[PDB]
Amino acid sequence: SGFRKMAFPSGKVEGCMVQVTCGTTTLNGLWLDDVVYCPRHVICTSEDMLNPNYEDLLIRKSNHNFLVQAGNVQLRVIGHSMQNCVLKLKVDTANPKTPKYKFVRIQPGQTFSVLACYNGSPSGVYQCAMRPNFTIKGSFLNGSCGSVGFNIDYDCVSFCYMHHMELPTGVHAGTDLEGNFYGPFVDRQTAQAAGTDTTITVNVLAWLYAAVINGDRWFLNRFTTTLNDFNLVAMKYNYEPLTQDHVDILGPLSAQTGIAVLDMCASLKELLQNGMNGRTILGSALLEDEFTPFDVVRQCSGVT
Amino acid sequence: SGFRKMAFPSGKVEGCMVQVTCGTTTLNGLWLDDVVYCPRHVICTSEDMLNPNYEDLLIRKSNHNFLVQAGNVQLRVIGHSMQNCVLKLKVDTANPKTPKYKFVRIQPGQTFSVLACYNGSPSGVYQCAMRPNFTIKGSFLNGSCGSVGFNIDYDCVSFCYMHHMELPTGVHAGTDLEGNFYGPFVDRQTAQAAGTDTTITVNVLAWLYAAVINGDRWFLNRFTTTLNDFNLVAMKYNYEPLTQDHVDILGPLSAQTGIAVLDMCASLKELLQNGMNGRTILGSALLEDEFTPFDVVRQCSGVT
Ligand SMILES: *CCS(=O)(=O)N(c1ccc(C(C)(C)C)cc1)[C@@H](C(=O)NC1CCCCC1)c1cccnc1
Ligand SMILES: *CCS(=O)(=O)N(c1ccc(C(C)(C)C)cc1)[C@@H](C(=O)NC1CCCCC1)c1cccnc1
Repeated sequence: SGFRKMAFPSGKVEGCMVQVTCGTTTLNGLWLDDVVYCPRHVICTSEDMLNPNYEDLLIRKSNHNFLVQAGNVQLRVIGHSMQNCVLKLKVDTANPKTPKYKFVRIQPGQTFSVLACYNGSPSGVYQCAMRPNFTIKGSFLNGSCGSVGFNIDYDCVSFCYMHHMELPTGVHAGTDLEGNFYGPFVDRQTAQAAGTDTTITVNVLAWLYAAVINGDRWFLNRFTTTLNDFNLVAMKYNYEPLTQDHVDILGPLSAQTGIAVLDMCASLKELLQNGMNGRTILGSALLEDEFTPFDVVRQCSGVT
Repeated sequence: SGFRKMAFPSGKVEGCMVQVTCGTTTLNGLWLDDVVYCPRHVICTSEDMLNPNYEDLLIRKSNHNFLVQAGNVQLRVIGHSMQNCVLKLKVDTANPKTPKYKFVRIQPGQTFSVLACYNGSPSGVYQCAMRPNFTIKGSFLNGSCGSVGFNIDYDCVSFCYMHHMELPTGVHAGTDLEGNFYGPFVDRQTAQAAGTDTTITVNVLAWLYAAVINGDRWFLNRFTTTLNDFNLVAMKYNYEPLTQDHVDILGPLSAQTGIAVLDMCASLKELLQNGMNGRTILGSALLEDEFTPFDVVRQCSGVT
C-alpha cells in the first residue's frame, strides 16, 4: 500500500557522470565506454551565446582544449566530434563502470528518472515526464546541464534525456543522447517559448486507477461514457485526446480494479466539470499526470 | 530553477541490500561489514504473528536456519543476535561495497530517502518525512520490510529507518537500525493505531520560501505577526508549534529572500484561514510539509 513519485535506483548511472570543462564553462558529461557525451554549448563564451556558429567554434578547438575529470582522474581526449547538439569526446580509458545501456528517444507523456548533477557529482534523483510541449518541469540550477534522464529495463539503462537549458519560463529543455532536442528548441540565448502545455490524459487515468487500488475511491461515479463524448470534454480542459492505444494500455489496471476504462473516463469528466471540492486523491488536491500506466503497474505490482 | 521531491543518489546503498529468508518468510536485509541487519519478524510463521515470543522463537533457531543471498552469492551465518526489533546475522564475508556509514535516530519532521526493495533487489527511490505521529506515508508492498531510509552527508551514509510493517491505516512504521521502533508500534498483528497526525509547520514555511525563490509569490500578504499570535492559529489547524529553534533554522531562507520569518508566518495564517481559492504553489493545490529547511537549501543552493 501507499503511492509515491518513485525514481529508479541511480547506482548504474552514478558511475557514468564526469565533469567536462572547456575554458570558463564547466558542466556534466556522460562517460560510456571510451566516449564522453555532453552539451555542445560547453565550447561557448557569453560573447557567442547570443547566436553561436557551433561548427566554426568547434574548428577553433583541439582535443587538449577540453578537460574531462572523473573525480580526481583526468582523461586524455583522443578525439572530438559534434553529433547534432551533443559533443562526443573520444577518451583513452573505457569506463570500467559502464552498464548495459541503450539510447532511446521517448514519446511525450513517457516518464524517466533524472540524476541531477553538479561538477560531474550526483546531487539528487527525481522522476519526471516529457510534457506534450516537449519541455520538462525539473529541478536544475547552473552547472546541471549534462544531467541525464533514464529508465532501467531489466539490467539495461535506457538514456533518453540530456539537460541543456532553462527557458525564461523556468521550465527545462534537452536532447536525446544522439543530440536531437525534444521539441523546437535551439541551444542559443534567444526568445524561445514552449507551446500550450496539455495534460497527459492516459497518465491521469493511470493515477486514478492507483487511487482506487490504494482505497481512495470517493470520485468513482455511477455513470459511464464513450471516447467521443469524453474527448469533447478533454479538448475543452486542454487534455490530450484519449486513443484506442491508451484504452488498451490501461487494460491491466482496468482488469485488476474491475473498473472499465470508460467508467473511469466518466469519473474524470465529473472531476473536470465539478472540481474536487476541497477533497484529495492520494493526498493531492490536483490531478497528477506524471505517472504512466507502467509506473502505476510497477509500483502496484512490485517490479525490480 | 524548478522545485521537485528529490531523493539522494541510492548508489552507495544499492550495494548493501541482500535477501534474508527464514523458512517461508523472505524479506530484505542490510549487509554492512560482516553483519546483516533485517526485521526480527523474519523468524515468525502466521501461527505466531498474533502474539509472538521473539526470544523463544529465536532460541528454536541456529545459524544455518537463516538463508542470506547477495544476488547469486550465499553467505555463511557465523552468528545471530537480537537487538530490540532487529536481527543481526554475523557472516563470514565482509561486504566489499560497504560505504562510510552511521546509524542515526532522526527526529519527527526530518526527511530521508527510502530505497524500496523486493528480494534484496532495489526497485525504486523516493523521499519521505518522519510524520509527527512517527509513521511515514511511503510506498511498500509485501516483501518490502528491511527496505532502509537514509541521508547522505559528505560521503557518509546515515541509516535512520528500516521498514517493518503497514498499519491497517495503510501507513508505515519501522525502526532505527538499532531496532528501536519510531513511535509506540510493536511487531505483532494487533489493533495498533497512529496518533493525530499534525503538520510540520517549519517544513511548510521552508516550502513557501522555496515557492518565493521559484517566482511563485502570490500568497505573500502585507501583514506580519508574532510567534504567540501565529501558534494560536497553528494549534487550531493541527500544525506543530513553531519554536525559536525553527525560526533560527529558517534564517538562511529568510536572508536570501529578504522575507522575515514572521512575515511568512502571517502569509501562512491567511492561507490556513482563506485556503488557496483554486490557486497553486509550486504546482500543488495543498501545502507541502515533507521538505525540511535543509532540503530546500540543498535544492536551491546545489549541494553534492
Ligand atoms: C545548464 C546550466 S547553464 O547555467 O549553463 N545555463 C545555460 C546557459 C546558456 C546556454 C546556451 C545554450 C545559451 C549557451 C545554455 C544553458 C542556464 C540557462 O539555461 N540559461 C538560460 C539562458 C536563456 C534565458 C534563460 C536562462 C541554466 C540555468 C539553470 C538550469 N539549467 C540551465
Ligand atoms: C513487510 C511486508 S510483510 O508482507 O511482511 N507485512 C508484514 C506482515 C506481518 C508482520 C508482523 C510484524 C505481524 C510479523 C509485519 C509485516 C505486511 C504488513 O505490515 N502486514 C500488516 C499486518 C497487520 C494488519 C495490516 C497489514 C506489509 C505489507 C505491505 C507493506 N509492508 C508490510
